[PDB]
Amino acid sequence: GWNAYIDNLMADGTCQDAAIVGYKDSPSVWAAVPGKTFVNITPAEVGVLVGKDRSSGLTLGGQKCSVIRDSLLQEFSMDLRTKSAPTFNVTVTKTDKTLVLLMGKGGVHGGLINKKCYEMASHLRRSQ
Repeated sequence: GWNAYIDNLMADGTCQDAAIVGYKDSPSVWAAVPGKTFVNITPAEVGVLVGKDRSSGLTLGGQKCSVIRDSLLQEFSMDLRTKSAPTFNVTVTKTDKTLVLLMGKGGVHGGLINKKCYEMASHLRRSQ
């Protein structure tokens, strides 16, 4: 399920990819945008995102990214940029059970992507 939250995240047209991914015990994509990138996120990739090691970029659905700000286990958020060709702002926010991921279209503020991701995760915490 969880397609409602994807639809909402994608509705204003500023973003090109979004996903909800469970990370407890057996990580899995609960919902994502078909034919994009996040839908291909692997449990191993999730493992890196939530791993205790915050030193060692990373990949999301195979797509190489650069970590720009990491507070995921702290904001409970992470800001990234896709590694290039035009690059895109990506934000990952961590709820009690899920990772919420959001990728902006070219020329969209990383702050907007972060805000949209942050608030959605906040919304999701209210029912978890």
